[PDB]
Amino acid sequence: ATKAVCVLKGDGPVQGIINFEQKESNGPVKVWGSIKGLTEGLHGFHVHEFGDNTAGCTSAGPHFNPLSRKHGGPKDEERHVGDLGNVTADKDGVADVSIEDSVISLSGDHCITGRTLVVHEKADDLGKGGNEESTKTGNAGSRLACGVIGIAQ
Amino acid sequence: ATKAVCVLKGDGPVQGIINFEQKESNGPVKVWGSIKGLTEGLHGFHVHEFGDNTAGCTSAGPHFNPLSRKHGGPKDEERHVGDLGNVTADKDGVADVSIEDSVISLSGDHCITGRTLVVHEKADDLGKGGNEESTKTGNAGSRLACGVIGIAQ
Ligand SMILES: CNC[C@H](O)c1ccc(O)c(O)c1
Ligand SMILES: CNC[C@H](O)c1ccc(O)c(O)c1
Ligand SMILES: [Cu+2]
Ligand SMILES: [Cu+2]
Ligand SMILES: [Zn+2]
Ligand SMILES: [Zn+2]
Repeated sequence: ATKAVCVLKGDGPVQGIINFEQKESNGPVKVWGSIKGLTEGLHGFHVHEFGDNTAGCTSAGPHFNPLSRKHGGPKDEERHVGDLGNVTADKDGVADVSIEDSVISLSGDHCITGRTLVVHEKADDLGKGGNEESTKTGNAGSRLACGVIGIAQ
Repeated sequence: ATKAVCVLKGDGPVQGIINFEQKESNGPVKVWGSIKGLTEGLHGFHVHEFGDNTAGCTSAGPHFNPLSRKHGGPKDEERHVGDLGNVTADKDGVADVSIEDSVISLSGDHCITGRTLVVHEKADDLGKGGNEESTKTGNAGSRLACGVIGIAQ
């Protein structure tokens, strides 16, 4: 298996730890961990193109989109590679993350390692919001915490 | 051609920002930037194996060493891929980083993206210190600041 990891931090209360594991080359990737400091409800959760945190999470650029598709949800055919949908925080402000995804990878052109994982202010509408921005960002709003995805032991 | 970036964080603050550029995949990598908050003198400067900062800089593991060599300086044949020598801080606590290196890469087996850059407490003796630990770490001591090396625009 191949593994990766991301420590999420920002300017406010949101912080988290996310692990990635890919059992076989080009296979599905398990994504799991925890994020705290969130408002209760859905928060957009995406891999953004650049692993650049120079000026904070803004430096990461748009959703990782090597195939030049429109924004969608993780279970849509029309999605960005980085479109991992939403995480859900409960009234503890904690999102317990447990995802399996078949489009991200830890190698090749779909590789997310060296890019930035971001948790957003608002829900991602998965491209179903009916304004222009829905099919670009999902209307998920600002970036609360982020980190560069790194190679893990 | 290809670019990467690393935000170093670390108490002091020891903080920095380091840029990487490789004009072609078969070619040297320019490494430049600034680190502040340092004590005057040499500080070991290495790429470590893992881009894991789960528990801080310790989680990054040993120097990146894909070829199973002993520790050295960047000019040596016998070196780790991650061996970038020392940065040298003045009384003002600032090290100006300007390195060109032909062993690290931003693509291929020696790719450093997704791994951790670390600035250390003490000087790296470049493998010439005479104890055993010179041949593993250069006796550069603890990890003052680190960050995961990410893909840049
Ligand atoms: C921590 N164990 C992860 C598990 O081996 C696993 C589950 C689903 C996957 O798609 C995968 O690649 C790996
Ligand atoms: C980028 N993700 C590829 C996916 O996990 C995948 C693996 C094998 C296949 O045959 C396939 O059609 C898709
Ligand atoms: Cu996002
Ligand atoms: Cu080091
Ligand atoms: Zn998207
Ligand atoms: Zn070394």
